[PDB]
Amino acid sequence: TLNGGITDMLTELANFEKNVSQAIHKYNAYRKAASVIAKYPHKIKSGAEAKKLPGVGTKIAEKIDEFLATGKLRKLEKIRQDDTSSSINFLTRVSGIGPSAARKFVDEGIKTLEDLRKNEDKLNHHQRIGLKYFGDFEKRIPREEMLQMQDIVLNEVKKVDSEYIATVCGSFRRGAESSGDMDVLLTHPSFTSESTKQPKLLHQVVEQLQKVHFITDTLSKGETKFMGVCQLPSKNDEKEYPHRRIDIRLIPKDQYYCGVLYFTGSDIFNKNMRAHALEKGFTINEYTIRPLGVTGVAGEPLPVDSEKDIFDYIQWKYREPKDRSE
DNA sequence: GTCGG
DNA sequence: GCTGATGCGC
DNA sequence: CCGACGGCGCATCAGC
Ligand SMILES: Nc1ccn([C@H]2C[C@H](O)[C@@H](COP(=O)(O)OP(=O)(O)OP(=O)(O)O)O2)c(=O)n1
Ligand SMILES: Nc1ccn([C@H]2C[C@H](O)[C@@H](COP(=O)(O)OP(=O)(O)OP(=O)(O)O)O2)c(=O)n1
Ligand SMILES: [Ca+2]
Ligand SMILES: [Ca+2]
Ligand SMILES: [Cl-]
Ligand SMILES: [Cl-]
Ligand SMILES: [Cl-]
Ligand code: NA
Ligand code: NA
Ligand code: NA
Ligand code: NA
Ligand code: NA
Ligand code: NA
Ligand code: NA
Repeated sequence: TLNGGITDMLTELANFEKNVSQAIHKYNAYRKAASVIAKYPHKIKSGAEAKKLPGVGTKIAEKIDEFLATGKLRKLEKIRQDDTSSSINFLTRVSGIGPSAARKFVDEGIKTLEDLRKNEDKLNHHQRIGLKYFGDFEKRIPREEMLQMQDIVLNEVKKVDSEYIATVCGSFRRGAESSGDMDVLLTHPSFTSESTKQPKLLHQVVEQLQKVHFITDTLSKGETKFMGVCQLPSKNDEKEYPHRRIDIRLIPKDQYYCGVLYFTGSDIFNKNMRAHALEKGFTINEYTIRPLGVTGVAGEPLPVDSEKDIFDYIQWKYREPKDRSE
């Protein structure tokens, strides 16, 4: 891609700051700069040119100049050659191991897949599952399989109650040729912002997907969010499909449009849209868009009956889901 | 790390 | 138990 | 030690 060298560098720095430095705002600064650079329609030829872009400052511009002159960044050379940093960064790739747990593990001499396997008594249930499917969760899901997964999920939900509507969101809804995992937005008319007229609405669906052996493991589960593992059925004599991560989110039916906007992403698109909302005097979450008062306190929810309405409130031109990718 | 009050 | 902070995650 | 930065679900832990 255009400016791929630079956006790769900034992404690597982003991940180091989050995972090793435990500096989430530096992580976000790097992600923002990488994002604005990725959409820039010219080849960047200096740090100064890049510095004109919002989110690129003095330090990123200096790194861009080094990268453009030399094809590398000395800072990143050093990080890659640091065994500890590399191990910490590696461990965070396991589902359930974050920057804090990774550092603790590495501090105790645990720094490889083999070490985790020999020390499973030190891992919680989530981490054990993350470890068990480590290779599988590293793989992406071809759209072809995402379609079969969709077919399975929508068929089973219908069986439970025809009044449920399930919508596959994330990268899939943005039209990606492959996805990292499956995200299902769920609504039912019994659950709205005014009342929860039936109990166990999410549970019912999870239970049915477990009954048909689609959902194979549970990482976390509450009244509105499920996080687990699933697998397509495979044929005789053939290699199994990898196990896949699945997220299911039950959203109030009357807040569908804020919900689907959130769950379609991308993550950086959402943060950027919410940032723009804030400078326009609104706050957006997965439920509502609200105006801000003088105290910074949000007011009552604004009327919404399309994704576009949310864009209209903040004076953004509508972006189709496919144009919300990085 | 960047931006803005 | 609670509230609030922290750590995991979307 | 200029301080915000997007916003929140679920799980766990500290200090009641
Ligand atoms: N920090 C984040 C992470 C995610 N999301 C939202 C937007 C994402 O699109 C959606 C699903 O999250 P995923 O991590 O599954 O991301 P994607 O589906 O976008 O990408 P992938 O193809 O890696 O699954 O949740 C968000 O608002 N903020
Ligand atoms: N854009 C900036 C830059 C710095 N600061 C912070 C950091 C400083 O410690 C503090 C006040 O610093 P000074 O008292 O030095 O500010 P002055 O305006 O007096 O600096 P100068 O003497 O250069 O005019 O404000 C800030 O809020 N916004
Ligand atoms: Ca996804
Ligand atoms: Ca997901
Ligand atoms: Cl930070
Ligand atoms: Cl767990
Ligand atoms: Cl709300
Ligand atoms: Na800039
Ligand atoms: Na992880
Ligand atoms: Na179908
Ligand atoms: Na199996
Ligand atoms: Na409208
Ligand atoms: Na409109
Ligand atoms: Na949190």
